[PDB]
Amino acid sequence: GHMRVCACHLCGGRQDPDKQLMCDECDMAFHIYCLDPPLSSVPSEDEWYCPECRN
Ligand SMILES: [Zn+2]
Ligand SMILES: [Zn+2]
Repeated sequence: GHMRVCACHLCGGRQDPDKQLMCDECDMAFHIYCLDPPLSSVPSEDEWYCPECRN
């Protein structure tokens, strides 16, 4: 298989993969700290929808 780049949609960085969430609709990655407002911790739950897709 191939590796996806998964850069943060907001900042363009790949740092702190442990602090990134992937949107289960649009498949884009986000740092929790790049969201406006930021999420404080990576939720233990494996489902997540970005601000665009949740609405
Ligand atoms: Zn970011
Ligand atoms: Zn999304």
